[PDB]
Amino acid sequence: AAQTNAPWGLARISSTSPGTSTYYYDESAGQGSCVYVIDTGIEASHPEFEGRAQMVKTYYYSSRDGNGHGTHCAGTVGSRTYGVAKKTQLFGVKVLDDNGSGQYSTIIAGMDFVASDKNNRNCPKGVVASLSLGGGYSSSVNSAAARLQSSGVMVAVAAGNNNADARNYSPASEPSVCTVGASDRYDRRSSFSNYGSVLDIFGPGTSILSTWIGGSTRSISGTSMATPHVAGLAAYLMTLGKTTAASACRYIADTANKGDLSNIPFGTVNLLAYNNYQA
Ligand SMILES: [Ca+2]
Repeated sequence: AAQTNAPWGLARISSTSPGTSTYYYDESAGQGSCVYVIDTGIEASHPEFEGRAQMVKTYYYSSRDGNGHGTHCAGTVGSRTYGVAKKTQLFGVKVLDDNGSGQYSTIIAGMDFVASDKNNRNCPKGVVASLSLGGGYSSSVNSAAARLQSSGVMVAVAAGNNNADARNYSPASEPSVCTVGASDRYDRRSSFSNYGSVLDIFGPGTSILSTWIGGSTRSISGTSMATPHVAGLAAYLMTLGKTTAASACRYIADTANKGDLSNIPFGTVNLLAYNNYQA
């Protein structure tokens, strides 16, 4: 399949080189997989999700997204226009309030919820979670991310936007989940992106157009935008039978565009997520 005039990030993820604007992907499109977005929730009624999004959990007075952030991420994973996996099922877990904040304890409870809740969902092709959130190092938070992963969910988490070493951040510093840095459309590291030996991969994170609340769209930036590219790419590859939750991050790093990014600090990976689709 070919989506012309795609958002740049989508075109990039299916290209060996920057500067193109068509997104190419197998038409299976992540059908039969599931992605959890653990964030400020999802405006499920957005036309762009076409019935494939649902809220399954909130820790606050409402499950609606009063912020927009989680809706944006969700649209990058799986909306028809702005998403990588255009046919995946989307599950929203609201651990952050409408100011985009959440206590560590709620975030942890949210991760354990998904690790049980995937047993209540239909996802023959596999299960992914996109965690675009971040805070100072906590072994409790890391540990929660490690359980989510070990239960059989491909876990992808934002490196963080501090332009610093991600070792000091959770769940970014957890070794067993996929930590995701942000790149821009000229193949440079995003200026806010964290870096470090703990990163596994880079996705598109600067000027990323996707869904927003009130049924609209906007462009915004962050490792939180890059993360759903990788989360959607895993779901897509899993429905293709190419990989599993347990080895997805590894597979994505093996098949990445290598050595193509600029401003990558010595000792951080120079890997850019890539779907290897032969159209
Ligand atoms: Ca990691």
